[PDB]
Amino acid sequence: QFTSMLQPGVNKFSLRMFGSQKAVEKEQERVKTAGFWIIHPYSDFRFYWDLIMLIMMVGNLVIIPVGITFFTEQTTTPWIIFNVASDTVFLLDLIMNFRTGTVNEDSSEIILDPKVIKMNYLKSWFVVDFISSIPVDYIFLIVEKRALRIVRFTKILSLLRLLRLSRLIRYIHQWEEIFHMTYDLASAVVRIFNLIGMMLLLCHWDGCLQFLVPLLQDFPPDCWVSLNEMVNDSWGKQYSYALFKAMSHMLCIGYGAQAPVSMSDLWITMLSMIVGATCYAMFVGHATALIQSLDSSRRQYQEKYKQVEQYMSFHKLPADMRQKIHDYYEHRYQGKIFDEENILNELNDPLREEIVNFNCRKLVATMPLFANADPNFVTAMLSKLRFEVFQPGDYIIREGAVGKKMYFIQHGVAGVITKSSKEMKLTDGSYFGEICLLTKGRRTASVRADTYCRLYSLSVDNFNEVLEEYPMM
Amino acid sequence: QFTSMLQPGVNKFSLRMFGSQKAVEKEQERVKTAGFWIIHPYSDFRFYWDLIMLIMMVGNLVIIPVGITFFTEQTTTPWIIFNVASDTVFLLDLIMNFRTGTVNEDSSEIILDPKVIKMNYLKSWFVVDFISSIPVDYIFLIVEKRALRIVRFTKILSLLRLLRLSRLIRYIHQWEEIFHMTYDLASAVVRIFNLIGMMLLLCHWDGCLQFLVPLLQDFPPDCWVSLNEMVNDSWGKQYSYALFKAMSHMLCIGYGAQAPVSMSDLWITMLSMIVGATCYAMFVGHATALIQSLDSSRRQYQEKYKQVEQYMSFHKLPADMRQKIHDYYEHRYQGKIFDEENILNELNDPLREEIVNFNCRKLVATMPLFANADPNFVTAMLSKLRFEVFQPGDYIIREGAVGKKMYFIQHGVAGVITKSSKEMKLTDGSYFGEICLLTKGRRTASVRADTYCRLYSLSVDNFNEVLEEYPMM
Amino acid sequence: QFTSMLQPGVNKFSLRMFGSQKAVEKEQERVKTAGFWIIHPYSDFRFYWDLIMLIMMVGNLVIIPVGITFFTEQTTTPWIIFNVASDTVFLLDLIMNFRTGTVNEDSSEIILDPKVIKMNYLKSWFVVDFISSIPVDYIFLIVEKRALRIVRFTKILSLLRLLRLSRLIRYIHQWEEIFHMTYDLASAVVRIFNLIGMMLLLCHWDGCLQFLVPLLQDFPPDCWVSLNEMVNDSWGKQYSYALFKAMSHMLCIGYGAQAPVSMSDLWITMLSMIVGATCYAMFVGHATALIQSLDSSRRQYQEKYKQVEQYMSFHKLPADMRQKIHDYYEHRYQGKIFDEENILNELNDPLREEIVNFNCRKLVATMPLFANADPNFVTAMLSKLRFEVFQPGDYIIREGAVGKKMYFIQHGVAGVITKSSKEMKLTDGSYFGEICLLTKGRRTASVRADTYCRLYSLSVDNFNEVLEEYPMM
Amino acid sequence: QFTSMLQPGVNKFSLRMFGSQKAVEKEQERVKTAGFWIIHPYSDFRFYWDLIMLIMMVGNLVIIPVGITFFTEQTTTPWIIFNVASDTVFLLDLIMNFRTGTVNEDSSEIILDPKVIKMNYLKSWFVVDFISSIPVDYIFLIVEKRALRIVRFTKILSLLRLLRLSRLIRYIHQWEEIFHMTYDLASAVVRIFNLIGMMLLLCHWDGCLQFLVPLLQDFPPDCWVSLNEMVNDSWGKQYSYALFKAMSHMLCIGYGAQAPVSMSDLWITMLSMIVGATCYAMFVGHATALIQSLDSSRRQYQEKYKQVEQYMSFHKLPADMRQKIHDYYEHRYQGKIFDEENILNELNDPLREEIVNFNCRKLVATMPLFANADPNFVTAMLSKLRFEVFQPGDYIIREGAVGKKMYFIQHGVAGVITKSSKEMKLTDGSYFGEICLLTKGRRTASVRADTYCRLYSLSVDNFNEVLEEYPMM
Ligand SMILES: COc1cc2c(cc1OC)CC(=O)N(CCCN(C)C[C@H]1Cc3cc(OC)c(OC)cc31)CC2
Ligand SMILES: CC(C)CCC[C@@H](C)[C@H]1CC[C@H]2[C@@H]3CC=C4C[C@@H](O)CC[C@]4(C)[C@H]3CC[C@]12C
Ligand SMILES: CC(C)CCC[C@@H](C)[C@H]1CC[C@H]2[C@@H]3CC=C4C[C@@H](O)CC[C@]4(C)[C@H]3CC[C@]12C
Ligand SMILES: CC(C)CCC[C@@H](C)[C@H]1CC[C@H]2[C@@H]3CC=C4C[C@@H](O)CC[C@]4(C)[C@H]3CC[C@]12C
Ligand SMILES: CC(C)CCC[C@@H](C)[C@H]1CC[C@H]2[C@@H]3CC=C4C[C@@H](O)CC[C@]4(C)[C@H]3CC[C@]12C
Repeated sequence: QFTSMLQPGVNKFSLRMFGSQKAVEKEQERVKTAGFWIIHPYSDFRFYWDLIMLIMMVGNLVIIPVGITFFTEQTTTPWIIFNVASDTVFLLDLIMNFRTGTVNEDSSEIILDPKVIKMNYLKSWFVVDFISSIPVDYIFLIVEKRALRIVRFTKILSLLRLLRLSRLIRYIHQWEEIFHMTYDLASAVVRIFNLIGMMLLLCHWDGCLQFLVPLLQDFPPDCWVSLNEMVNDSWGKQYSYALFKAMSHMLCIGYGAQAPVSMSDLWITMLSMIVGATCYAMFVGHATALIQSLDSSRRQYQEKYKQVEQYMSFHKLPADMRQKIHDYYEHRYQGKIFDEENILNELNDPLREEIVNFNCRKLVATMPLFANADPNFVTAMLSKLRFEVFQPGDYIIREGAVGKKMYFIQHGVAGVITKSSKEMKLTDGSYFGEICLLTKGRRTASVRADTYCRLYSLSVDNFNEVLEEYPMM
Repeated sequence: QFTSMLQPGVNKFSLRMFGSQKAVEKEQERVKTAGFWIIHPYSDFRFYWDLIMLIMMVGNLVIIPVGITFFTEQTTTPWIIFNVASDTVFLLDLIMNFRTGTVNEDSSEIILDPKVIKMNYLKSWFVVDFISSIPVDYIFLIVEKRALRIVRFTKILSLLRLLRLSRLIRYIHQWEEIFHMTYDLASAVVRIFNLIGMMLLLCHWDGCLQFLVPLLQDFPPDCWVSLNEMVNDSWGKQYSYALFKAMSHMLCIGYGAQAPVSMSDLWITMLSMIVGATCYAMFVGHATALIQSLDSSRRQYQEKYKQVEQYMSFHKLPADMRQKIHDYYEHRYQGKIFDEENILNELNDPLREEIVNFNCRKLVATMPLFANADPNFVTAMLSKLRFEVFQPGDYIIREGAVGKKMYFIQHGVAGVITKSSKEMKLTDGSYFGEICLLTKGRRTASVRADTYCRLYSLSVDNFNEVLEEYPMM
Repeated sequence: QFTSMLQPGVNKFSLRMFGSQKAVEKEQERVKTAGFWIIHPYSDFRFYWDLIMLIMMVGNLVIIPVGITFFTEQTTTPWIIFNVASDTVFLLDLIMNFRTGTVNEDSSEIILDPKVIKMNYLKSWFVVDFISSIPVDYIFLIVEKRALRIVRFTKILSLLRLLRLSRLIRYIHQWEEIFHMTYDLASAVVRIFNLIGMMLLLCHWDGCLQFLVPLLQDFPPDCWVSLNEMVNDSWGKQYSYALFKAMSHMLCIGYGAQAPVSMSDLWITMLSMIVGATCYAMFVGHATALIQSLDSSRRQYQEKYKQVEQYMSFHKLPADMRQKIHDYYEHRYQGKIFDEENILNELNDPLREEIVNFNCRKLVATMPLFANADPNFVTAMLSKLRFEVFQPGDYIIREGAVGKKMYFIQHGVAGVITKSSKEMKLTDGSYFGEICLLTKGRRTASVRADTYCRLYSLSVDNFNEVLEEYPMM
Repeated sequence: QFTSMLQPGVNKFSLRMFGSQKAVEKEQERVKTAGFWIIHPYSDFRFYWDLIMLIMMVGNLVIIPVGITFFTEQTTTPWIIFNVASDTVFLLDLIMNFRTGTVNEDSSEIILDPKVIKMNYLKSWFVVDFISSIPVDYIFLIVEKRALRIVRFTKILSLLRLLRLSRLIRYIHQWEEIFHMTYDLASAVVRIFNLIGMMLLLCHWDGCLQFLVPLLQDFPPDCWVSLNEMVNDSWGKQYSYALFKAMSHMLCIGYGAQAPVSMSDLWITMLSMIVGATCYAMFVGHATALIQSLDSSRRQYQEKYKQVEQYMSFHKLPADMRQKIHDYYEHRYQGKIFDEENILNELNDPLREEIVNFNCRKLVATMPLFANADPNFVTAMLSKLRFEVFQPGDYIIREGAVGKKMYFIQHGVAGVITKSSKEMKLTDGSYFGEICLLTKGRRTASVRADTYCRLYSLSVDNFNEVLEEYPMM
């Protein structure tokens, strides 16, 4: 199964990235050119290793800053097992990254193990990854073995293990893009969550820095730790007030107790103020983009109607006409912005036929002429039907006018006013204007909408074009 | 009338959601399939019950947090009548929700009482609604009947009645969507008001939490209540300073008196800081969307002219030509962005005829050829007329050029320069270029705009097409 | 001249609102129907009275709050002359508003003095305007003439003169709309300035309220004035610290000295915090809209190229082809988003001819065939020319291919590779492909761009269409 | 080389601004009309002088405010060499600006030395530039030579050298526009960086002002310097706390130590609060524009699909059909918004042919009819091919239907269901519907997609049109 895990298995993502099985099976074979040493970027092992690393790299980036800053002994047996075990998992990841193909913009997944992948990692992120993976602090401690300066350096050297933020950022970005293909995550929701994670991590690290700079200076008499008398407090009361102090600078509220007296404090407060304000300005920006994208369809309709109001304003249309047009837009588009012609053009011939049959088949089927027609012909006619809304009192057809189009009534109560009978109120499902299909003369009756009336109009020219394609009918 | 209230009555919303009466009367009959136990989501009873619940659920969500936090006795007769009466109204609502059809995306309103509605509520919000409706606090008090721990639990158990926020949020969203169909509320104004309501409610609850966590700990010596000496103050001075403290953290101003000394305070301040900053970031985001949507039409014109400036920049047009084009855009579009062809195409044949007659009928009626024509023919010609603005000094028609279009003058003072008379200044309402309609030769006079001149041009080809449809004229 | 001032004079705004002189002179006559009692909303008297009122209403809204709050005696002779003189100017304005026509959306300017204007003001803003104009404080003082309560009421009654904010807001909105027609003020710059004015005015009034509520309570012992010992300080040190306190709550910085001890202070601080945060959220929103509209043209190009990158990504085009396409877009559109077809269609026939002659006349004039042609024919051909950019190495024409288009070279160095001579490098202004105009055969030479090459192509079909219109040439 | 440096050399910017070499060489000659006294705005000397000035003007605008405010003696030999040397470089720049051509909107680069450039600088920025370049402070000191008032004026007079901000702003804007042509810098990234530079500079200057106003008043007893006892502290502890105080007002956090007691402090704090809040509101605005422009392509796709959802909602399509359409959009556009017709129309004939050959040549080449065709004919057919995605189960071709289009299969497994054989599963690269090219009859087999199936369809009409152009084939 080792070859199977290292190879991109047939999944919804694979079949949507590479075209189809025969394409996925071609890529699986391309990996089999190198042996036991090539992992595909989309491989499930890369998926499983990346899910193991991301849990480990959030835990390390939350436990490691607290362990150096708020605990005096980091050479104790539990902290050496934790830092060696994490460093081993991270060092394996560096070896695996040398043998994992890299997705490439405008190309395939670089896969040649000797130079395509090994010489791209070395020229790119190998150093940041080497410094984070290696236990520099333990190497210095072993080489060096006046101890208090040694303990102060080890604490600074063990924060080179926070460069794993490079891998957490890179791995999250790689798998978020794979998930965007696999699912349709809203871009704004994915982006705001990456910042909320980055803001929480930076607030944790700023809280730790606010106690590390005072700790690495032996708690100077003007440091907040000494001034608030929290040098001897428990790690919880030291961490909670350091996070409180760092969150307060970030959301820019105020301070822990008082304004910074010392120069290490005045500068570490200013770094946490600049980091905090930039993160909040970005959160207000990400929040604005999420809020704009939630109401995009309703905002786009309002921008469409406002332009209709500007047309009416330019032509100075009377207020009565301006309300007839507002009532038409409310009852024609129903608050919905869509382009039927563009949306229908994008759809394939089978999906267009299904949408047209659901919308128009019932009404056309009732008409006697289309009842006995071949389903192929009816489907051609159904495409021709155009949707038209007539407001109350409007004359859909006027007596004595040339008849260029017949109407199928989807909804609304119309009324056929004539000279002989003068009383015929057609309702939902009824058809009018039928005679105007092969006579090419003049309409004998006038139909007036008596309520809004949503109708489907087939123009005599369009009927002829579909009729030309099917000669018998 | 019980059947009538439970059934969706013929209203502007019903006739705009379901197509028309015969459709509304069909739905009213669909409800009559189940008896006395089915309420339509659009029913007026659902409207009236939801208006009763929303007033009750704002009152309960404002009175209930204050009653538990700032008043020691909640077993007094007035607070038991208030909490039993509200719990009865809320419990009825749970029974009614089991028998109310649920609007469904992509479908009808689920209406079958036995499983379509009952088994969807149980699998969805029944629990949150059961916990909020039941008086858990009173059930615990009755079962349990060392009392101080009992009073502290009852206070936490009586805040499970704040889960009614689920119903206030769901009911407000259901009826705001019904109102959006019933009226055209701006999406941004509706969304900002839902946040201002949610921000005010969260600020009220954070103020109460800031006194409840200290109260449930017997006012510990480091709590703000004890430090500011407000343990024995009136409920007004305790509530006002707790709201002041919670609003200050939310708008991120500062603190009530000093930075939090205790760990319950440092953590409850940090929760109110994170809740407050996220609510304000969302208010700055909702404010940006309201401000962008108020000036959408003016912003869209500026983006249209900026593109004209970019065309002029690419072609490096001289500054004099760039000002002639700016003056044309000011006097043609008048600061208004609209697409006449798209806006006219959307309108039905009667509304298009009305807009065209108001804009063009007066001018065409003056012309002698169109004066005696059948109103049907004139309406066809009026559609052909195209609107054209000629700047001062422009030559609308040049002598000796082939004549392909005649001009009707809506506004502006033109002037007919010829060789014989050489002085004829036509003004508003005048027509020129008329001879170029059936001669198909060359123009004998040159007309120069002497002011901006808004004219309507009928091309000889368009005159022929309308003339082809009406043979006699 | 009294009739002339009350009548809308022929100005750039009048001639752009009403169509032209004969339309403006028609409106001037419509005003002359009522006598000495009708002022047109666009009248210059309305302009001059509104410029007098706006200076007076900013001065009153800045001097009047300070005079009541920071000065004990407002019955002194200088403050009675100032408040009577301002009240007289404001009372005249109420009389004039009864006789000024009101611009109406979807209509003309309501002008009938007896009911169209008088009964619309009474039903609209007469009350707010009556309360602001009348000296209620002086009427109460005269009627009432235990004095300390009288002085406290008069101070509250004299703040009903701050309702003139209604007129400043209405007059600024009326004249900003008139200026938008008169000039093209950016909407965002006009809107941000209205808020900066409203924010400065609300900050001034919040500063005064922070000292008025303590003053109207005889400086209670817990008020900030008494706690900071500023009861007996000069009006400058009392106003400056009250503005500092109100600006600090508004920009949400902190407090003047300490968090509010009293309940009048805790509530007046909370009102100034909610007013301040809403104004700042709106300033961040107006700033976002100004910043987005400054770079609209550059942002729109980036959105256009990003879509080209998405087309290339979907088709998985090789990285080399992706760079050829990026270089084409840089050298064809030059970072400019414009639609030549839409921008040209909007322009009138004279402006289109001028832009086409400047862009193309020099190059076409050099060609021998078009040199002797009638300027009418050349102008028709110049419209047909299409702009095309060929990248270095591209083959503009290939030997042996059917010739459907000739090329005029605007810029770039091409090269004619043939079999006989095989060396001819054409440069700026040169024409190639000329033989392919009346032969309808095959090209004998292949022209390869040797640098980018911006050329104008005239298709043989387009040459024939212009040639069809002019038979002799 | 002096003439060469002053002349616009042939560079990527020059060849993209002026059309090509022959155009650049024409401009180089236009400069040679004036002698040794005309520098082109795009000249490399202007580039090199502007890069020298910008380093010098950032250094002066950072060192000069600190030198006046935090150092008592500015007449010392090192500060006189620094201020004379910088003033000499700045005075040369004023002389050079008199002889450098100015880029002009809508025109060429003003180049005539006597009046085009000299009389435009004098009427524009000569004064601000003269006041900044001249050492006013030293001129006053020499003329004047009771000394403490002289030292206080000199400190105010030496801040007229901060008007060089005019040149830093103008030079940065000129060279950022030149770089935008030279490279495609994102507008949002360039604009946010100009603000981060302006915010850092204003925060530096506000920190210095907070100590200069107290210094110029002899450290009054209520000034923060005296109250925090920092009058005698080192320049580092005075500057660091003044910057801390000014950054705190700007990001609106709080204060250095306490709220301002004196009136110089209450007003200098209010100026730094208004300057700081306006800069942060602009940073939140620039951050919103950068964040919106990073995800423009993904946001635009979501707005396109939301409109498809609104079309489906208006027609009330069943939920099953709504999921077939969502799956089509995911597998047709693949999350990418692009307009193939618009993107292809913009590209030149060679780039369109290359994109079409890469996308379609392999599949068409396999077909036997197109295998022996002339490459010219195949390229014409390849343009006709249209891309179509058929979902699983869809019938691409139905037996007995008239055949109007043949299909080339790019990806997916189809299946040819017939009556005779009834089993033929075509895969990637296969072609079906071929017989429907010259028969004009009815299809004998029905092909059903058995997986998504991305195919290229050539319509019989389009095949005929390309076949009409090439008669032999
Ligand atoms: C961060 O601040 C700096 C910014 C910059 C540079 C240095 C900086 O450090 C002070 C480098 C530089 O000069 N260029 C880039 C050098 C690359 N070349 C290709 C562009 C430059 C060289 C040249 C020459 C030109 O004359 C034709 C010209 O057109 C005006 C433009 C240019 C501008 C950016
Ligand atoms: C809800 C719909 C619109 C889909 C949106 C998907 C969202 C909710 C998902 C997709 C990927 C997710 C992210 C994946 C990984 C991380 C990194 C971690 O350190 C913090 C959480 C964070 C940032 C997740 C937050 C939630 C997330 C952004
Ligand atoms: C003014 C025009 C554009 C129409 C806009 C309608 C606005 C003003 C209306 C429509 C529905 C209304 C909301 C309905 C119910 C609630 C919940 C309540 O707890 C707070 C107020 C709030 C949130 C209302 C605020 C105002 C509101 C949003
Ligand atoms: C600079 C270009 C884009 C044109 C923009 C015009 C701007 C600068 C002008 C037009 C009208 C002006 C406003 C007119 C009247 C007032 C009310 C006053 O109490 C404060 C200033 C304020 C709000 C002005 C600010 C500047 C303003 C908004
Ligand atoms: C990264 C891609 C998108 C290109 C963007 C270019 C950006 C990073 C470059 C282009 C020009 C640059 C600016 C040029 C000059 C200055 C003035 C200086 O006082 C502060 C930095 C600042 C403001 C630079 C910041 C970075 C900058 C804005």
